[PDB]
Amino acid sequence: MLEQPYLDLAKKVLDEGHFKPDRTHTGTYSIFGHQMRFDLSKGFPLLTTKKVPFGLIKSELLWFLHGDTNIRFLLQHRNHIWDEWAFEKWVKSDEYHGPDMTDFGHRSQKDPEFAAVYHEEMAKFDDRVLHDDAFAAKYGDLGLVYGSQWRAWHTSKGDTIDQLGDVIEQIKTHPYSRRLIVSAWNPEDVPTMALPPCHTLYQFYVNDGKLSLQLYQRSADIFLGVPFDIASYALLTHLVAHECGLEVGEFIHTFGDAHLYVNHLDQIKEQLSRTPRPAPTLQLNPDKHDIFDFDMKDIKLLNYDPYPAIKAPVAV
Amino acid sequence: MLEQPYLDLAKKVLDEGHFKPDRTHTGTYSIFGHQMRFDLSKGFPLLTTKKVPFGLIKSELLWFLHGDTNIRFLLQHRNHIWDEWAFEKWVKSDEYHGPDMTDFGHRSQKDPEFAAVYHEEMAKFDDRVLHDDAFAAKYGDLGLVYGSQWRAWHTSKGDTIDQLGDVIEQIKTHPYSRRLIVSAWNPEDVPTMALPPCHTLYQFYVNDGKLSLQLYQRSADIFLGVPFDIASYALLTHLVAHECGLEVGEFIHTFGDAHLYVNHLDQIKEQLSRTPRPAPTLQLNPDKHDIFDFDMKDIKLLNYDPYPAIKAPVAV
Ligand SMILES: O=c1ccn([C@H]2C[C@H](O)[C@@H](COP(=O)(O)O)O2)c(=O)[nH]1
Ligand SMILES: O=c1ccn([C@H]2C[C@H](O)[C@@H](COP(=O)(O)O)O2)c(=O)[nH]1
Repeated sequence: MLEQPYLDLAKKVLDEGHFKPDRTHTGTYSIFGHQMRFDLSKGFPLLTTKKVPFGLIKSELLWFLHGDTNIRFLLQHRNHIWDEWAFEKWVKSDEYHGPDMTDFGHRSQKDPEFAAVYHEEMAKFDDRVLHDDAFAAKYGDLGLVYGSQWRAWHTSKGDTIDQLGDVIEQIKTHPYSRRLIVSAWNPEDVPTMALPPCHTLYQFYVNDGKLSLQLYQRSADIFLGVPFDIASYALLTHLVAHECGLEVGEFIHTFGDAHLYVNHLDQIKEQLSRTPRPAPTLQLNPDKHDIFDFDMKDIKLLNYDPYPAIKAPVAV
Repeated sequence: MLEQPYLDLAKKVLDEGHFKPDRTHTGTYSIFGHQMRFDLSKGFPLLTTKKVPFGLIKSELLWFLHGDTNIRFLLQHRNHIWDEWAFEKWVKSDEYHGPDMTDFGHRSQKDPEFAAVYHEEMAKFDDRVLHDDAFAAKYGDLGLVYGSQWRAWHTSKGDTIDQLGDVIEQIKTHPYSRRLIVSAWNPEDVPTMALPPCHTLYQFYVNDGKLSLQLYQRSADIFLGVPFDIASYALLTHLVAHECGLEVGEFIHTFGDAHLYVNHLDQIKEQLSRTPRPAPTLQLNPDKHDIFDFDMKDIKLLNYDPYPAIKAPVAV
């Protein structure tokens, strides 16, 4: 089966994994150095062993492709993946006036009444970013995030570099280039950053008219993280191939610190008892070819018949 | 055996490898995405199936560790690995007055008389960089190279960042940091560069008091390149572990475009018929602990009993 590598990864972590502590107060079972690949011509690696919201994936990837760093776009598609980070900026602001939302997330798990308070404060925030253009510009903009790293890498002289843009051009004019890399990691920012890029770097490769892509991920959450991560990138491989008029090859996922939080042991175990099902299929608008102008209506996922979803507490 | 992974890599390329063209006018047999690891507590992965000059490795690594970008240091240790690049700058200069050294290297293979001329011009260059301080400062300095990337990453405001320096500090104060990355890849330079870093990025990891390191290499020459590359990094893992007072773990080598030039087929084949021998051992000066101040006399390689060397034409 196509998703077998993921399940393989999960079991391995359950065996060779060593308990290692981390910043998120929850014990983890980690592994350093792991590589798995997916032949994209066999199917789209969206997990069938647990329902994975392709919608959130599609819209978040498009957010990146546009070079957008503002949460507003995400919110208008019912994608709250990036809310937490923008909300922090808001609550730590002097312009903020409301209940002490300190250590929230951690504080939510341990305080049901506070949680409803917190969730209400958030509801306000999302609303204002969606309506108050100044507020959005002032608190909805993440600034340093994948879109600005991928497409607006600030040069040491005011300029901005569109990494992805040039790479895609290099792929057309020089398919056999061993230098087709896009990096999300910038040393100057890394220390002054809330969350340095989990998706550190990726490389495209062309051979026999098929386009492959490899991703180096310094840190990964086996349960909650990896399923979305495999999706975002197997899709990006398709997207770039679609533009460049190339066939799709393999998606190679290389890990640094692959880890399973101890509070997801039962869940990952249950998912493991499930038998995968045939992989879904991707369908990209044949007319439209410039991926930067794509929209939700352009990417179709046929035949995705997943198993039921699995609820697991996020670690924080 | 410890070097088995290398030989495994070689065979695989000879089988699953697909002919792919490249910039260096010689056909190659490539593979995209490959990972191999070496348990350093079993031995130092210096190839025993062919004599590999550990001297060149040791001195080049120290060059990096010092944050030195000038060829002069290398030349005073009989290390000419980096001559070619500095020589180019010289011959393309207006201050240069001598025979047209265009397309040399390629031109050398095809022109014996010219080769002796070229080799003589070089002899002059090396001599002057070693003696003429102004000339060294003007033509011996590579500028953008591993030492300046590792330790003098220029910030977008005049400053300079000592990546390695901080990481090593982070390893001591936060061993379990999943963010222990040093990147050699800078988007602003990459287009304006003679040779964008082959050794793109690396990550340290700490668990059970053992220090492991993973390297992402976008491009690799299986025959001539990989043996030195495994050495430089397995050593660096030792060096950083020595400083941080940690045990040594594994060295994980992840490849992007692993390739074997078609003119090394016979040689790699011959090397393959050889049986590996017990791995050598590293010995680092127990007193001296700050690796940045290390010198040749500090790193000892015990019991290295290699097979004879293998001559193979460099591809260019
Ligand atoms: O899609 C994603 C986003 C984040 N992470 C994870 C990795 C870690 O679980 C946590 C980051 O920890 P640090 O390495 O930055 O400390 O977020 C993923 O695996 N997948
Ligand atoms: O120690 C080294 C130095 C360089 N390279 C190689 C990789 C390619 O053979 C060539 C660079 O080709 P490009 O990818 O930059 O085009 O140099 C190595 O493998 N090992």
